[PDB]
Amino acid sequence: ANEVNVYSYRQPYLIEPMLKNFEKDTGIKVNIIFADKGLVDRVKQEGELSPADVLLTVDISRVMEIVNADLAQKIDSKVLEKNIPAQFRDSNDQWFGLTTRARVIYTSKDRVGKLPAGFDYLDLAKPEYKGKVCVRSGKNSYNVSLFAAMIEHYGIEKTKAFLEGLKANLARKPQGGDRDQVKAIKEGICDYSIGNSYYYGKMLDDEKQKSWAEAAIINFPSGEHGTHKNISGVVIAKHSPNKANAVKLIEYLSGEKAQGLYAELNHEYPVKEGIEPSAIVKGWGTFKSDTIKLEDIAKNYEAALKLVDEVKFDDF
Ligand SMILES: [Fe+3]
Repeated sequence: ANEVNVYSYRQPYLIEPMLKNFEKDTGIKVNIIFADKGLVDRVKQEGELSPADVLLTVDISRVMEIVNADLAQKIDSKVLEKNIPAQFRDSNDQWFGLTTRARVIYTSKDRVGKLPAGFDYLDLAKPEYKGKVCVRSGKNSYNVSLFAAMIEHYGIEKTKAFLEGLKANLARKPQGGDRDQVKAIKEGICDYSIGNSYYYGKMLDDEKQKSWAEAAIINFPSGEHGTHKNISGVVIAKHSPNKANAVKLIEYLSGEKAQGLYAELNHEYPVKEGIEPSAIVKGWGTFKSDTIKLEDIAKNYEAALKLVDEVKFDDF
């Protein structure tokens, strides 16, 4: 066959455009399965008979789970070397970042306005925000990786206290995704949410959700450690049965065209130097990105997940 088998943690609407362009431009057929969980364990249990070629991630911690479990292989590509800056790929060539995203704080336009300079994630645990914060499941990987970064910066005790305070301030039982929290802001249920940056652009582009975005302000935390960054990523599976095609896919996704699609269609930040963000994303302005090393986020993921369970974050 002339195919590549993709296991995707990315949502269809945020990856199918790139994959369809890849199919058209290369002639390689994409077979894709989607999930929110269980794909790493699936590759592991499938073992040497796994058909997986490419694992698409939305989180550095998932990437490292795959790589640490010896489920990846090293890819030595001059195309990836050129297209992906070194800070967004494994020094040992087993994973590759394709975009970055910020986990931001959305606020009610009407009831909060823009956050002041210096506002940090930690501030969301302060008693003045009781009943005013919406967050999706604390066990969602975007949240766990944020909390993992917080462990690196503040330690486990202060991060646990933060999670207790954040939980205490929730306006409702964690439910829905990042966009749904912004709907809740629009409807007046909460005044603050945590969510990824690109969703704001997706909502603005959606006729049914632009009113949600219009009721909210995107804020990039500007405390000591700035705004949390994470990546969409990719690994080629250890036993990739269509490895040449897999390499062609990840090389394609790293290229000028696909990076432009990530920027323009997804409102993510491309990794490739020289590729501009969308007009919407540019309009948000710049911000201070956390300088934490991507691997040091992942290092703390399991501890962060344990904290989320300990504080029973999702139990209202
Ligand atoms: Fe996402």
